[PDB]
Amino acid sequence: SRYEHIPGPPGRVLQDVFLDWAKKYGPVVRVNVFHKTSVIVTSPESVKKFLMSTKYNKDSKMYRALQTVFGERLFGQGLVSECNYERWHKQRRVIDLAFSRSSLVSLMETFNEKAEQLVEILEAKADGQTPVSMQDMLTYTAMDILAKAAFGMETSMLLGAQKPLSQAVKLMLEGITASRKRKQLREVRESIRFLRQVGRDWVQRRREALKRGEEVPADILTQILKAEEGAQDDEGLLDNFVTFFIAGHETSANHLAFTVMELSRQPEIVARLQAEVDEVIGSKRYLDFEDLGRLQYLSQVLKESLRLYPPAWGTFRLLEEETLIDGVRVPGNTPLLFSTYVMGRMDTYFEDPLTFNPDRFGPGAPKPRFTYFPFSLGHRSCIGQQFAQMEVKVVMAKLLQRLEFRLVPGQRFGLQEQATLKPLDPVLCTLRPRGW
Ligand code: HEM
Ligand SMILES: O=C(c1cccnc1-c1ccncc1)N1CCC(O)(Cc2ccccc2)CC1
Repeated sequence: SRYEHIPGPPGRVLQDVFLDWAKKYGPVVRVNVFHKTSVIVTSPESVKKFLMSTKYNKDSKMYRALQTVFGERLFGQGLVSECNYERWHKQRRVIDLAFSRSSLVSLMETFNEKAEQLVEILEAKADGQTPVSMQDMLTYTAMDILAKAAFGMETSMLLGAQKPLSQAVKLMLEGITASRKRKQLREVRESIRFLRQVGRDWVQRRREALKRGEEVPADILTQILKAEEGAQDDEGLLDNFVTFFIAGHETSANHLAFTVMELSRQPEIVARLQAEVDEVIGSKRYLDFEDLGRLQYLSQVLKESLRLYPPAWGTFRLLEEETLIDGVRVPGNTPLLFSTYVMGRMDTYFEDPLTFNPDRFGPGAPKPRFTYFPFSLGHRSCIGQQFAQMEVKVVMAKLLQRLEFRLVPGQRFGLQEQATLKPLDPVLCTLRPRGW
């Protein structure tokens, strides 16, 4: 009854219900998420106010679902789910060093190598008949890239290795959203314990390598270890291991899958993308850093994919004191939900919101002002945004260079929600090599 005055109700996901409600009830709406009343805020004025300030911090009660799942510590107090500013700021600044310009440029080989491996696997299946799950294939590529890039490990999922790990990740992701029977609880808990134990194993290996005096290239793991340099235990270290292990591939994978799915019904845009890749990189097997900037139309297409299909759909901030938010009195101690998914699909912010038009992001176009934030905004924006943007460009360019994709009829364009948003179907495609 402290929220009853707030406007709201008395392959389709919860985020679409939020969209319906935002359109019907306005820019500040009372909802239910994780059994706590929150308020969904969809004006750009409020996006700017709350996301662009260090006065407003993440709401720990909303992130509890990431911290622990059915009594098993998952993301814990790692970089995403830490809600105390000062503890967050300490780890952010140390881990930042692994995402410097020069750190990222040195990852171009890993990106090219895994992309080339994926494409060679796909080319062998390109008979215009064999159904290929592009969701699965892109997920394996994202994982292999992340494992190598962040941790110096070879998962070899593209070779069919690590099935138990891919199961662990899948069951864990389902559990996050499920917590919003007996056998599900057992499977979820064991999967989370498995992921942390992988963490312990890889950490010990890294420590052993350093002890024996072997070469260890400075990576995300190096800075994560640095962030914990005199902690009383390894729990903080394991929290970040799991956080980056998951966050570092899941959404890149989803983003790739959504893009391939959408592009399957956009032959004109595909022909333009094929033409750009042919002109910028020709037959080069390897994309250089400077080539990435020249794939301008591809950049625009990936931005438009994220407008309609943001895998990371939202973020929460704690409103501490009663505040007037677009003409609505919102009580203190209230979680505010900001959703780039909802805003992206509102005709108030985007003309013909359901039309896929890369020209929205053209060099002369008016830039969206606080209506588009697939990597969020402000101090809690995605640390891996540029890592992600580079990796998906490399993967997309290499697919476009070499293969034609047709979505198998019956495959749907609808969404599912498992912490993140992702294609409902496995994006089954048949493939042909480019050039007949
Ligand atoms: C297209 C791919 C990606 C998308 C769409 C994305 C999106 C986001 C969003 C929306 C947030 C804010 C989360 C929140 O407020 O709760 C975030 C934060 C974060 N992301 Fe990503 N991300 C992507 C890729 C990555 C990658 C590749 C990494 C690591 C290699 C990563 C690691 C993180 C971390 C550690 C945070 C917390 C940052 C902080 O609070 O300081 N993400 N990301
Ligand atoms: O922490 C994650 C995450 C969860 C699972 C896999 N990956 C990532 C992730 C990938 C890339 N960058 C950051 C993080 N996300 C993505 C989910 C939401 O945006 C909202 C959300 C908040 C609370 C509970 C569920 C959902 C939040 C932040």
